[PDB]
Amino acid sequence: GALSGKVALVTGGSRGLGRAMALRLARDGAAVAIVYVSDDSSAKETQGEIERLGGTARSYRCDVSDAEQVTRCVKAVTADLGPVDILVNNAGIIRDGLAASIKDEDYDAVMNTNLKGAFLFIKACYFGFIRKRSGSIINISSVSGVFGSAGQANYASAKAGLIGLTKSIAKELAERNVRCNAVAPGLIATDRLDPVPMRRFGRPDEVAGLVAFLAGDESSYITGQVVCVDGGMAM
Amino acid sequence: GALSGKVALVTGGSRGLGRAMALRLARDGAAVAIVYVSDDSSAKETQGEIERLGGTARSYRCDVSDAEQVTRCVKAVTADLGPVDILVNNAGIIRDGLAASIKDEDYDAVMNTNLKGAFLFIKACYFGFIRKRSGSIINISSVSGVFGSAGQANYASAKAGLIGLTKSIAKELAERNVRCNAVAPGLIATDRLDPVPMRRFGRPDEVAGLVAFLAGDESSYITGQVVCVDGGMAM
Amino acid sequence: GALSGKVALVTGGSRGLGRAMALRLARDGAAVAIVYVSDDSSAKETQGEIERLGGTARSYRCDVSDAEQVTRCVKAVTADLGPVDILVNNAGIIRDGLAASIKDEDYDAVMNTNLKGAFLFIKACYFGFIRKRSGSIINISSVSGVFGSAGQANYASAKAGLIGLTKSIAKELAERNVRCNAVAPGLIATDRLDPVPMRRFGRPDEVAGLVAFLAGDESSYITGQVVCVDGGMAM
Amino acid sequence: GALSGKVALVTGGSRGLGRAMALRLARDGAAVAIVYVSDDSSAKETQGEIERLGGTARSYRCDVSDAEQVTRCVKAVTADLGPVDILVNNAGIIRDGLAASIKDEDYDAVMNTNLKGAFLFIKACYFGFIRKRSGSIINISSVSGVFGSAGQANYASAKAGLIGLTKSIAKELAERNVRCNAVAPGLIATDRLDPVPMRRFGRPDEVAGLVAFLAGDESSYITGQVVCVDGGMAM
Repeated sequence: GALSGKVALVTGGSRGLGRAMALRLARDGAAVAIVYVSDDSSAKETQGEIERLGGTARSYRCDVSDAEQVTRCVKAVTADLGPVDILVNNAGIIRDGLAASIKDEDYDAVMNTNLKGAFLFIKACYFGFIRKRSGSIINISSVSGVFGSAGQANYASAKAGLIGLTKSIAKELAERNVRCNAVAPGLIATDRLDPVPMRRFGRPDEVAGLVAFLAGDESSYITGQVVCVDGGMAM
Repeated sequence: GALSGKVALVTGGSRGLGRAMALRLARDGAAVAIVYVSDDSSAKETQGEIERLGGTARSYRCDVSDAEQVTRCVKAVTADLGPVDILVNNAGIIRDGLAASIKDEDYDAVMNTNLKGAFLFIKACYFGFIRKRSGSIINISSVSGVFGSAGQANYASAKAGLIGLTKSIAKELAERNVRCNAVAPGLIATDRLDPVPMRRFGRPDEVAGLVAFLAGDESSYITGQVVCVDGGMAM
Repeated sequence: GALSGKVALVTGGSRGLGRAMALRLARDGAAVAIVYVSDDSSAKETQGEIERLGGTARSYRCDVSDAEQVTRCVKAVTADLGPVDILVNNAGIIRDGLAASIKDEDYDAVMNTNLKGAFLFIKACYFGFIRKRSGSIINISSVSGVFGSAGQANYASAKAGLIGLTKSIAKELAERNVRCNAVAPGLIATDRLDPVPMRRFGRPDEVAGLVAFLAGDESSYITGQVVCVDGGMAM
Repeated sequence: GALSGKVALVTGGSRGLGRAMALRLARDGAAVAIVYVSDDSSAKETQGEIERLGGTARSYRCDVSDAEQVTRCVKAVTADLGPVDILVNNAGIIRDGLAASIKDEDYDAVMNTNLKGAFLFIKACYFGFIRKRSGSIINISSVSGVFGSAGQANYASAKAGLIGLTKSIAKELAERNVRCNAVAPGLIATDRLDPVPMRRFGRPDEVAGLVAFLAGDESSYITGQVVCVDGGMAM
């Protein structure tokens, strides 16, 4: 009871980090829309989880890369739970490999799911955010999006591009009191620690904590920021 | 009741931002030690405030620049409320002017109150933090410490130096599960908005929110970070 | 006579910044390949310029977005002038507008010309660079790619993504002594200054200077960096 | 013959990195003033070196920490070689140790030699720079000043503070066409490589290259920047 029945849309909330985010957001009192590729099993399992502990949630199988199968999905969300106050872009495909083994298949998959998706969902929710004078957009940006990483040029470019998006949107909506920030997780279980000063993996609910903080009113004057959750990895 | 009766030490908690921090930390259920230069009136007024709404607090007039009048103050705190889990370095003097009008008086005042103080308090609390395997150190770093500012070379250098301290400590204590992070407030009332995208000043309790988040268990995997609260100013 | 007859490939060297880069690189004694969309007039005018003052140069009309019409172009370059030592990615389309007026046409044009192109050219030159133990890749990254910009979410995302690419490649090739860096120009004539501390536009040959430095042996231990040429704009 | 007989002042140019800088600056055709603690032997050896290969140079034993024994030194320089166009702050003491073993002796030595010195020399040269409408100030900022380092909290704070100084001065002098930038060297021989992607130490003349570039007219639109020379270490 800290989100006050607001509506959160978590793309790629199917599983893992997104699942922790959806669970957390719901437990703070927000109706969560779970958008996914996706296996429907994990998604309705996530919703069943949110409901089991008394939270409001819905699921939406959507292609985040389609220019607006997204819009269909978004005003479906708006119809079902109401206008979006919180948008979490977590949809993303990983396809590693040296920049010379990288392929258009890999490249465009990664780029469309990790970067384009955010563009299209932000496009969909943009006039609502503005007409409301409130809003918190949270993009998932990888620590490899902050300082790069070998053999992940395609994923890392997508995540860095996501950070650029975050900044530009934040500047774009700042005067209409709509915030946009980025989250840069490091090494996270679940499914090496040398450059990680804390010498341990992170848990998803630790990332979920940061998403929840960025989504609430405690971060009302924070916008355009890139916050790592990496155990100090990319400090 | 979210700090669980832990102990927070807020240097420069006399007034303004520090006061909002002390108030906030206390309201989340932490015994707060208010360390100040300082006018005692505002400090015991802050404590009287914390107490009035049922919080635990003490005041300590200390010179943050003395090499260890600080230590006296710190184990006074430890004697009175207990070992420190949360350390907030907010002590700081501002003395503006073009780098050629800057004076040793100004320079050393700013540098000792804004930078040295943090060094000495971190020195004091350092073995406690380590022996406990827990800890959250929050340094106040100005947005002018992030991208500089004209006519504030002396203050800005102090704040940037504070960010360097933050990083080095975070690396230094990471394996013993002690976090260290920096907060970079922008334009904050109370006592021009063109480079501020949100086109408004910030309120102190908005900065206090970020300090509280960085102090709790929601930021347990965050360390070595520099988070602005500037309305997007230094994004 | 400071490039020693090495071979530089400048995509988008048709005109403007790219033209200044090609001219400069040539004047330091490098055979320059001018790759462009492009109007052929400006390109062969650029080559005619390089030749007029005694430099070696060739032109290549290529689609930087085609997955490898690029490769055809690149081993054309290799056939004509020799293996590439210096790669400058300057190809880029600008299509501004609020993130809700942004269109797939705009979006994919910007993203493919500004980001994908770099991927494909780096792909093409990658084994040459490695087999040689030398190499300097210079990506053009905008200052709007560093801190974002309103109404340029699509361009800014592309440029930030370019910075992520730069980092990942630098890490990827570092051990084989191949450098990769990014250049972030600010406001540049030729064809407002408030956030620009120097209170003036930049000239293209000033950016060209930085490209030339990053291309030579004076920057042999510099890699993975993002250097602004913005009059302090994004400091 | 690329500095055109301008005057460069290199504090801590006694030895090592500073020596490479003084040598390099001189070879590009600049009269170099070698300011040092210092052993006079190495300094006049450096000058003897510059002279041996036909360069103009002078030496000045000065306490960079004295508030203005510095000024005496600076208008000595001005008397001997002429007004300063280039200022390189390289004076610095290193005294490592965990933040709890750090001592006022250590702390103030490091802070005064690494940070205060820059303040005082910039103070001395500031009206000359302004009256001339030209100028390049180069501060040496360590890579540990960029992302911190364990057991070097005191040195790292000094170097980060140096970066803050750089920014503030750059903003402060930008309109009078005086540039200020920072150099962040990584692991440099002469007198472990895991976080260094290039898997090798750097040579001093590689850092000297960057200083020379930042000192000339090739970087005329670059100001307020922090450029690493670390083999990608702090990318």
